Amino acid sequence: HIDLSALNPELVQAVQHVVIGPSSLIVHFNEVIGRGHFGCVYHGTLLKKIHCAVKSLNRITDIGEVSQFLTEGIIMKDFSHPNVLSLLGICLRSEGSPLVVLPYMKHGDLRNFIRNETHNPTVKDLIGFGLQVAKGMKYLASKKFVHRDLAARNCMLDEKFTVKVADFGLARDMYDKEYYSVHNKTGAKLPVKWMALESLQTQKFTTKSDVWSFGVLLWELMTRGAPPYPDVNTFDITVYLLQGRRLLQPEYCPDPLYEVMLKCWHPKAEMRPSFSELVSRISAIFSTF
Ligand SMILES: CC(C)Nc1ccc2nnc([C@@H](C)c3c[nH]c4ncccc34)n2n1
Repeated sequence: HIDLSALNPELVQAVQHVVIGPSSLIVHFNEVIGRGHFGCVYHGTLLKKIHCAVKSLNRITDIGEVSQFLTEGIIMKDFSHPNVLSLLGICLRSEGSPLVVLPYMKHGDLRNFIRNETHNPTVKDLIGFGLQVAKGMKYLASKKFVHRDLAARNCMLDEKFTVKVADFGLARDMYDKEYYSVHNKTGAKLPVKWMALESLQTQKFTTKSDVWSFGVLLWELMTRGAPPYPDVNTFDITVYLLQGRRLLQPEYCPDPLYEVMLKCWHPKAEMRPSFSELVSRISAIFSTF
């Protein structure tokens, strides 16, 4: 039960730009389509009926935490790009934490999509998906927005097979707990096997550490969703990288694309490509297919 009067008025105004009235939203609480730490995701209908995904934040009961989460995520309403998940709105009600309403992604998350044996995406398909992610990240980087959890599990595919960079802003959560570990300097659950070396060392995230994560995402694509470093313990990821060791080239990964991956994992952040450069390089590789 969250009272608006307790929240910062500036934040309230920002939220009121995208409010959805309860009478306009039907949530199917018997139809769970995702599970996060802050709450589940449910099938919903937004009223003319629009199929949507409704993200619950009910596990966040403290007003300080609700305020922080909304403050960090509301900028989402200001983003608009074909490869970035949009916000439909926020449903405020008398009982319960705010519901976040997002576009429904018919084809689910990118990792499960490519792992699906009936799909059997080709190398061209997979590089195409990677190019789409690069374009979405190019946009976010241009807004000076650092994602911090880029991974194949956190991108989604809509009905037209357009890839949306997701799991950020008001949609931020941990949707697969297997890949987050507290074995890091912050003590919080972090995606350590997607993190840049300097993030593991300094606890800081930048666009250049997003580039590192993107390289891991490319590797995930080329392996059709294999888990990275299955043979490296979470205790050992930092030293593994310090020794200069990196993910190995996937069997069906083109040599030039592996070169792109290696560039993304340069130990010096400033030496890694920008997302603009990545779009250019991957577009050329894609075009050979
Ligand atoms: C498979 C699902 C649970 N994974 C993800 C990954 C990232 C992400 N970012 N937002 C969401 C949810 C809120 C979501 C938005 N649209 C959806 N369409 C279908 C299923 C889940 C969502 N996720 N979900």
